[PDB]
Amino acid sequence: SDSEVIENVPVKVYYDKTNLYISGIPETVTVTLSGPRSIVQSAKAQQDFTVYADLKNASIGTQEVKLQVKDVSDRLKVKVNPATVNVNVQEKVTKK
Ligand SMILES: [Cl-]
Repeated sequence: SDSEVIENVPVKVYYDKTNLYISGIPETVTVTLSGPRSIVQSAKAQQDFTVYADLKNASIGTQEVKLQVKDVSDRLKVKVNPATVNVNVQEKVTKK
């Protein structure tokens, strides 16, 4: 078993980009990977996993969101720091 702490991993953010703009998510996070050596090392070398905040079902306003990981081997244990973040989901247009 092997383990790597990877710094400065980008966070993708998914949402209705047509109507909304979302501020507050960090641009990067720290990801910890553990599992079989070959798989941990390939993930570190290629960094082909994806950390994301999915705000597709969010309503306008302030909230919190847990960060997810995809495109990652099923043989790895993964955690993200910070695990959850504050977000501000704003409408691109103003009604005031
Ligand atoms: Cl904000």
